[PDB]
Amino acid sequence: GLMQFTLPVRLCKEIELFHFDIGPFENMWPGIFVYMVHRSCGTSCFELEKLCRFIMSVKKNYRRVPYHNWKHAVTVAHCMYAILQNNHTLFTDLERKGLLIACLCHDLDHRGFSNSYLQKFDHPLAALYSTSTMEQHHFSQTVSILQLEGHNIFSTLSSSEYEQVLEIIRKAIIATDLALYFGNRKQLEEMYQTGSLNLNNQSHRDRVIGLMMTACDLCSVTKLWPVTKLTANDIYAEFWAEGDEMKKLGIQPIPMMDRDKKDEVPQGQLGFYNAVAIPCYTTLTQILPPTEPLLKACRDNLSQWEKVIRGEE
Ligand SMILES: CN1Cc2c([nH]c3c(Cl)ccc(O)c23)C1=O
Ligand SMILES: [Mg+2]
Ligand SMILES: [Zn+2]
Repeated sequence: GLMQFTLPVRLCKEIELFHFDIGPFENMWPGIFVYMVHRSCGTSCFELEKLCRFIMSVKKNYRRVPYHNWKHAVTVAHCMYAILQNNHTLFTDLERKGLLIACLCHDLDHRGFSNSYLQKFDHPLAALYSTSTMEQHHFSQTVSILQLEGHNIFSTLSSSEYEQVLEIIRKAIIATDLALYFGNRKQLEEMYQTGSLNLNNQSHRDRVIGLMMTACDLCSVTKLWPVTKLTANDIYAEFWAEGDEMKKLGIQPIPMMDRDKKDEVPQGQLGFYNAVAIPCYTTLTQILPPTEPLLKACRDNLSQWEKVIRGEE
């Protein structure tokens, strides 16, 4: 009960900032997640024995892929932690519990391939889940791990609170399907602008939590330029592997995914910042003003990609 996780001074201070990098020491990442749960939720939210067993089973079920790996899971959970801490009174006890777990689990058992590649391959998962293919798999994997003996971190919730938190986690993980982000944000934009946005309306909260999930999932674009630039290499390593597998199916990949067309990456990054990232953090900043630093950091990185294109780096 009286056992707190503490971090070294530099981490204890920087972990509170949106642009925190969790570092190259993998063995510190579980401790960083428990620290965030304890400050975001309470030291009582989870039995520490069960939480530690849950974390380590989640870690084991992430693969050794360049980007969609255990470091991504903890990075996305940290961004959610920073949003929740800067918006203290907007979220319920159940939501703070559910969303940190949702972020840690959101890419469980990812193979480094898009929903599109699974469908063109004719992967069994594409027959089981016709849309949000990987995301329905990630939620399925989450439920499987929660049902391992000694892994049910929610066991002390009432029956209805248990059902509520599993439903928060399901919607949160489905929302990480970028195909669903475009319509979700358009609707949030209209609701904000016509002044109909109402956070006591459950359908409205769902939408806002979905946008938070997109914002945390993309948070690699909100780091200091050296982190953003080095993470983009990991992202493109999966894209080019997927491109290679498209060529093996006799399909020319989009140029972004073709490792023979690396010169076109910086222009591809600009489209992504302008079509996805900037609009995502703009709507997020409008709805939750204290998340402005994510939008500012994203604009700074857009400007760094413009310099890469102009040949200034
Ligand atoms: C963090 N992110 C994810 C992502 C980046 N760039 C992308 C492009 Cl060009 C197309 C489709 C994507 O899902 C992405 C990136 O840096
Ligand atoms: Mg995903
Ligand atoms: Zn992700």
